[PDB]
This record gives sequence, structure tokens and C-alpha cells, in this order.
Amino acid sequence: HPETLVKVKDAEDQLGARVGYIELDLNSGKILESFRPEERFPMMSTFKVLLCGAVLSRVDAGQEQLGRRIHYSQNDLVEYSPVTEKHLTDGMTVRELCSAAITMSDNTAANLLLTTIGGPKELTAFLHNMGDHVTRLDRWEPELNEAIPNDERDTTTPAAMATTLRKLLTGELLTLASRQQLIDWMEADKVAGPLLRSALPAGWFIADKSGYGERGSRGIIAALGPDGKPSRIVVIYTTGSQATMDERNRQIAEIGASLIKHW
Ligand SMILES: *C(=O)N1C[C@H](NOS(=O)(=O)O)CC[C@H]1C(N)=O
Repeated sequence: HPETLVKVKDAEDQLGARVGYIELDLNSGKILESFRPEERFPMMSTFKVLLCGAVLSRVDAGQEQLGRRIHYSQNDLVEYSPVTEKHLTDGMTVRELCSAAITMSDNTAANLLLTTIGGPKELTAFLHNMGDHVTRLDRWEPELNEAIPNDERDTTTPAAMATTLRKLLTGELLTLASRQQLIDWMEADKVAGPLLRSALPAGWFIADKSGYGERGSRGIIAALGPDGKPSRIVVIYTTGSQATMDERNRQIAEIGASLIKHW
């Protein structure tokens, strides 16, 4: 709808920064709306979804098992480690760590998961082999959140992420059991309250992953639809604004309110 685009433009005016936007039909993969679709934005914590997609790919092939227990130490703990800092004694399974990475955005969990697959480059190789020659992860947490302007490291485009997400959630890449583990983790997101979730009517489905970085970076990827069943993918990124966090949260909410009302 023109008026959802108008809200994206107004959000650009009021934040004083670039905003990338993609609305994708889950069934056919056709783009319903777009704004700056081929411009790069920092992925920030939204990459954790693509990371757990790579891990589930290894689980399918038998190179990884969801129950394998990983033991680490305080050393591996990096800033924002809400769950991993509580399991220094018993360790955590791959399944629990991916749950921590997506539902709580645990940073140490992400670094541990990156180690099991062979580092950021090997995640990029994973995305490359499924048809994403645009998205790239280059650094570990928390360095990947610097969001230096014009730096292409740890970036995606609204169109590339939205298509890759669609393949991960509904494509032929993962098995049915693996596809549902990723969507279940995303549905259990507990850190994207004031974003798209704030504008959701009762009975709607949402499975999302949010993120923020430096230089006013904020973003969300989401699978949502009415009556508890997803039907579209929404990708929203922004960077460059000197806005406070609560301000950036407000615009993504108004973008959410618009596309829900003109669903
Ligand atoms: C993801 O971008 N991050 C991890 C954590 N918050 O995730 S959230 O903003 O989606 O809820 C801390 C902030 C950020 C980071 N600096 O890693």
C-alpha cells in the first residue's frame, strides 16, 4: 500500500537515517512492497536466525545433534549473555544455545554456535550455497555490531535477507522437523516486545528476531499473519540515526501498524 510506504518515508524524515523495508508473500515469494531493497544494512543480532539455520542444516546431515552438550568457561562470556552466564557449571546443549541465541539474543551462545560451524566465513559459505551471494558475516560478537558507515562487513540487504529467510522457513533446504524448530524459536522471541509485536492484533501469529547496533542501528525480521498462521515476511532495518532506542522502536511500530491495517 502507498500509505505503508508513506510511513517508511516519514520514518526516514523523523529519524534522519536510511530505512530498508521488504514485504514478502510467504506462499509465492513475490515482493508485495519494497523500499531501498538492494541497499546494505547491518544485520546485528538478526543474523542469529541465519546462524541457527546453518546449525540445523548440520543436524539434518548428521554432522550435529541437538542434544550435544557444550562446556565453556567465563572466558567465552561476552557482553549481553543472559542465559550462558548461568550455565558455566553444567554447560548447554546445542538446542538450548540456539534457543538462547534467538529467544533471548544471547551473545555468548551465538559465538559458541559460530565455533561449531567453523566461524563467520563458514556461515557466509552456508548462505552462499543456498543462493545468497549478498549477505555476509565477517566478525564475532560483539564486534559485528559496529555498523561503520559504508562498511560492507556483517551486512545484508532487505531483499536478500527476506528471500533467504523464506528459503530457511519454508524452502527445501531444511527438513520439516528442522523447519519447525527454527519457527518455534522465533515465535518464542522475548526481546522484541515494543516492535512489531506491539501493534499485533489478538490471534495473529508472529515469529521474529530483532536487533540493534551502534550509530542508531535497529532492525527486525518477522514471519507473521492473521489467525495464528504466518503468511508474509517483513524485513525492516535502519541505521545512521542519532535517535534514542525508544524513538527507533516507535517508527518500526508505526510501520507495523500500517502494514497490519492494510494487510
Ligand atoms: C542484537 O542486535 N543484539 C543482541 C542484544 N539485543 O538483541 S535485541 O536488540 O534484538 O533484543 C543486545 C543488543 C544487540 C547487540 N549489541 O549485540
